[PDB]
Amino acid sequence: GAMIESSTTIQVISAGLPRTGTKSLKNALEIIYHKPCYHMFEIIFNKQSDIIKWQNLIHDSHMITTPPPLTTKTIAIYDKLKELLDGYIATTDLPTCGFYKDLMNIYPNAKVLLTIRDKYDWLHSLRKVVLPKSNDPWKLKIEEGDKVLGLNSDFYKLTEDSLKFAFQKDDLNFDDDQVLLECYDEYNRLVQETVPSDRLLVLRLGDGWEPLCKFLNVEIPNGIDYPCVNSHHQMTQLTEQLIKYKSLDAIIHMFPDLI
Ligand SMILES: Nc1ncnc2c1ncn2[C@@H]1O[C@H](COP(=O)(O)O)[C@@H](OP(=O)(O)O)[C@H]1O
Ligand SMILES: O=[N+]([O-])c1cc(N[C@@H]2CCN(Cc3c[nH]c4ccccc34)C2)ccc1CO
Repeated sequence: GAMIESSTTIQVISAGLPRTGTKSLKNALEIIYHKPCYHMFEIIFNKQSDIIKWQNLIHDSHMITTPPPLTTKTIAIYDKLKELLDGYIATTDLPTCGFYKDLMNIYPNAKVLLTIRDKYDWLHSLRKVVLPKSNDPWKLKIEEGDKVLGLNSDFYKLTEDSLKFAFQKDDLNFDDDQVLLECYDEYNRLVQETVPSDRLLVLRLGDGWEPLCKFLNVEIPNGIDYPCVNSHHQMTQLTEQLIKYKSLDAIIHMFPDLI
């Protein structure tokens, strides 16, 4: 196809939860659009200064009134969210995914994605990487690797609070598998009931380029396979190598495309 000059604004809002292929999707959107896509890894590796900004936004989010019409308080919150996303062409992952409805209002010309997978595979992946049970010995290893990356209690608070915001819960028993599974199913159901279907594409892991590129009116990138990164096995290796070498820069060359 012809090359056209794309606007550097949010063009794709992905509502999928962590551990549903968000990093591969992030990489895929950056291959298509040649501009950055938001993701929790953007915060971890490029923009830890954003942690407090996302925390402030979640803290004030209860004041949003779903538009239309637009209230004064909502505009103030939307302005901060637009500021956080300046320079990006898409959003994925926590902490953005719980804001998908508000992002749809801020960027009316953006298309919406929902990545989904088997709920038990999701939970298993979540427990290995993002939300290990309190008494899981592996939690201590993740925390040791987190410290190497400069991630402290404020990051943990953002993870918890942005998950609670996505699930619309005032509090959450993070150690209760049944609660998480029910929140997952309810979240994915609500996305599909909220987003007009002409504006939504549901992607399952393994769908690859074709449905995505058709939805976005772009050509399939020539000779580039659809990304497959961020398996829990690979994250486990990253945690162990962070613990072994005690720096990211000692090992980053060992983790292409993930970092
Ligand atoms: N192209 C692809 N095909 C199949 N699974 C994929 C994939 N890209 C990512 N995944 C899976 O999506 C999960 C990562 O999602 P996220 O990037 O949102 O954290 C991992 O699951 P597992 O941990 O079960 O391996 C990863 O293996
Ligand atoms: O938030 N996400 O969705 C998320 C978190 C992380 N990385 C972090 C690794 C360490 N954190 C796990 C953890 C260890 N102790 C805790 C105590 C309380 C709460 C959590 C923890 C999460 C990586 C990716 C993602 C999405 O891409």
